[PDB]
Amino acid sequence: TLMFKRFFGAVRTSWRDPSTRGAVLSLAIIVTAATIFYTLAEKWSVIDSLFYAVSVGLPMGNGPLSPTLTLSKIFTLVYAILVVGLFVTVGGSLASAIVQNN
Amino acid sequence: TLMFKRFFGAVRTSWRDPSTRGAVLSLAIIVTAATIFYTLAEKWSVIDSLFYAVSVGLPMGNGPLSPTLTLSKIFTLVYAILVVGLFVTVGGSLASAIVQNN
Amino acid sequence: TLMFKRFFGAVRTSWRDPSTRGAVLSLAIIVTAATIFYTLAEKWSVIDSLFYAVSVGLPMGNGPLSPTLTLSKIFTLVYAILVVGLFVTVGGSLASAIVQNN
Amino acid sequence: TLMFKRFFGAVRTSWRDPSTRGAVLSLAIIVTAATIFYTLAEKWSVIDSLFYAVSVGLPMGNGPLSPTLTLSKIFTLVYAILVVGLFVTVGGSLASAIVQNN
Ligand SMILES: CCCCCCCCCCO[C@@H]1O[C@H](CO)[C@@H](O[C@H]2O[C@H](CO)[C@@H](O)[C@H](O)[C@H]2O)[C@H](O)[C@H]1O
Ligand SMILES: CCCCCCCCCCO[C@@H]1O[C@H](CO)[C@@H](O[C@H]2O[C@H](CO)[C@@H](O)[C@H](O)[C@H]2O)[C@H](O)[C@H]1O
Ligand SMILES: [Ca+2]
Ligand SMILES: [Ca+2]
Ligand SMILES: [Ca+2]
Repeated sequence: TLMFKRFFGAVRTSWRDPSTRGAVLSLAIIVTAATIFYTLAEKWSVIDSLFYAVSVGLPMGNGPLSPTLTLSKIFTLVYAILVVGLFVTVGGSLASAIVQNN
Repeated sequence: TLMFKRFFGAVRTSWRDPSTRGAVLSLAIIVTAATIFYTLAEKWSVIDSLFYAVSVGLPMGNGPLSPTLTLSKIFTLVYAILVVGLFVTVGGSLASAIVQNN
Repeated sequence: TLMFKRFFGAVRTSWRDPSTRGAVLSLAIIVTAATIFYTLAEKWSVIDSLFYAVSVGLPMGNGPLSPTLTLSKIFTLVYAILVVGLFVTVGGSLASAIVQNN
Repeated sequence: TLMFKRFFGAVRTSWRDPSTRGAVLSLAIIVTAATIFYTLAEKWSVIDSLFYAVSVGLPMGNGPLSPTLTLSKIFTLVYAILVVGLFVTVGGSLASAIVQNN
């Protein structure tokens, strides 16, 4: 029941481009590296890993999932300061492009 | 006694419009779209279903509530990337409107 | 051992004022209301209430506490949208006032 | 495998300085002061104390951890109003800093 959101959302406002939305490329790489780490450090599934990844850089909220090891705990810190920005402007560009599509 | 807040709040300062507080229009569809999905897919009650919809762009904090299913995990990201922006400019506009209200 | 922060922070950086940090006054008033509601509605203690209040507009996070009543649930939803933007500007002005203190 | 984030990130793009990233200095001192507080009050392991301390500036989300003493509740509000904006301006400068590195 989400075909509306996926297609008329975070694939629709992507095909709307300047140059400082090369930040969505940066986010992809910090998000993917994070997902690769949480799967392997923390033993979680990919979807749970991509959930937690995104959860540390948006107001979303981690569910049960949170790190348990020092290595993942620190990584979350290092990652957390780097992604917080790439999310903030991707959310802003993406938000305007909703109101520009109305 | 929530009256003071609902009435001197999300209704009072909601009626200050430029052209760019049609973000509130964009938001209400997106919060609602999310709430239908959460009620139907996640099985939850309207209030709690809305409570999670509003939680993924705001520093409120989602309840015991977190998505348990994959679609509701996937969807929460796609929705969350888009709304986080829509929540912010609205939130600033309303706050802006409280200060020049006294 | 908070006597450091409270004097060298919360009562330090406020003693610096423009026009727009009348925003502190509105946030002050919003939070006190919110706390009274939670103490009265949600039965929680004055700090537990005051903690949740501040929880909902900044990223910090509420540990155990989440509203259990439909009435307090909506109160947080309405109160959430108002307070968040006031949190931004008071939190931003107050942080710049650290930087102009070093 | 955190090395790629640690070195190709939170030190690699940490060392792009204007005048206005003296906040990173200010961050170090206030994040440190909190961690020392959390280690001492909350009994917690320094890492977990540094996990909570950062959790409250960023969209991270504190693990199972939260202030359970009143003073640590009283401290966290005072410190969250101060440190949030510092995590914001550095969050963007480091964000801008990944994009400028393409
Ligand atoms: C006189 C005014 C003329 C300019 C009109 C306005 C166009 C501005 C271009 C901005 O950048 C564009 O956006 C995409 C990304 O930035 C590129 O897409 C694509 O670019 C390549 C084109 O093949 C593909 O390989 C890539 O996958 C994909 O990013 C595209 O090419 C590139 O130009
Ligand atoms: C009337 C005469 C006035 C004198 C002129 C004053 C302004 C000169 C600006 C020179 O630029 C500098 O370049 C460094 C490159 O980033 C900066 O970081 C430097 O400063 C750090 C602080 O010491 C060093 O530790 C680091 O090595 C180093 O990166 C430094 O802050 C910055 O000022
Ligand atoms: Ca959380
Ligand atoms: Ca939230
Ligand atoms: Ca957080």
